[PDB]
Amino acid sequence: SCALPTTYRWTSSAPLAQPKDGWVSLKDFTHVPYNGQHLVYASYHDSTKYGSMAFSPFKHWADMATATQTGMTQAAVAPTVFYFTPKKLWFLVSQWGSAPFTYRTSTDPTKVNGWSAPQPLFTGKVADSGTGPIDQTVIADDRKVYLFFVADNGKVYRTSMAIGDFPANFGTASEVILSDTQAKLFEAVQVYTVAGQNQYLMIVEAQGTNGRYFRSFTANSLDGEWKVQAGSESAPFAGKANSGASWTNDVSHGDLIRSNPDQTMTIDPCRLQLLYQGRDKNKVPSSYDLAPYRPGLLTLYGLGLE
Ligand SMILES: OC[C@@H]1O[C@H](O)[C@H](O)[C@H]1O
Ligand SMILES: [Ca+2]
Repeated sequence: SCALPTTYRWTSSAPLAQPKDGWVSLKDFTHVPYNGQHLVYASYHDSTKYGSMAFSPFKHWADMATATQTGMTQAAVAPTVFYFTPKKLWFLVSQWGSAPFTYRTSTDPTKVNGWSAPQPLFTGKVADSGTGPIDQTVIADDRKVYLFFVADNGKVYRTSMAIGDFPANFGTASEVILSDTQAKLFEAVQVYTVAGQNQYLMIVEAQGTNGRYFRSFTANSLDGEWKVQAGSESAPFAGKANSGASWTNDVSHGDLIRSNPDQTMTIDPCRLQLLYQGRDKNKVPSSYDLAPYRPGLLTLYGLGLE
């Protein structure tokens, strides 16, 4: 195995795709390996609203730029895709619409518009938030399925249910598991099982002075306490300080590359890669919702002598 490093260093791709005509951005990526291919769902923004989409399955990252971009006719903003092995079904979890978070199911997750009708997955609210719950992820161990989310408010939230109950509405309850400034625990929480390392990894997007960046935390169990791993802007999990990305100062909402598509959200720490959203650092400010986000890929450096 390969331990997660003390100090992260990455190289970056160029932007991996441009939005198709009529869209301004591609955002909030979720990726699974599927039949030897990359399967990516994402949010998009057009001139006026958010929606969701998938890319046609593609073998190589080089392929992403020409993959077909298909909008979902019932939006599934900020999606999470995985296979739930105890039901033999694929899940797509997302925000807004009929409930704060919803789930939908499929036997073939590549059917962009083939998912079941959305059902409530979470019906809670939280305090001191202008957005409410956003940016969920879902992850399980052998005992429970957990929902983690954020709220643009400096807090990370968690709820859970017994594994044998999933899927169902988690309900209204949630607990604060991490609390800091709004900037430090802002958006885009993700949680993973670290293969061969007997631990769990969380990343959370923060607003830095130089751009968006990710902060990492580790825990010994999904119901355990999270402790910071790489939390400063100058020595982050991933950010301008260590991304190797020349084109973007932001390293923002996406997904680590998972080694298998199931509910454990497993990553291979020997092949650590981040599918992120970035934006041209030289494009003058405009509204956030019109920001020209694009996919990018970070790949961790190999070990070296220095
Ligand atoms: O893309 C819509 C929202 O903005 C941010 O990318 C956030 O993470 C997501 O909820
Ligand atoms: Ca997400």
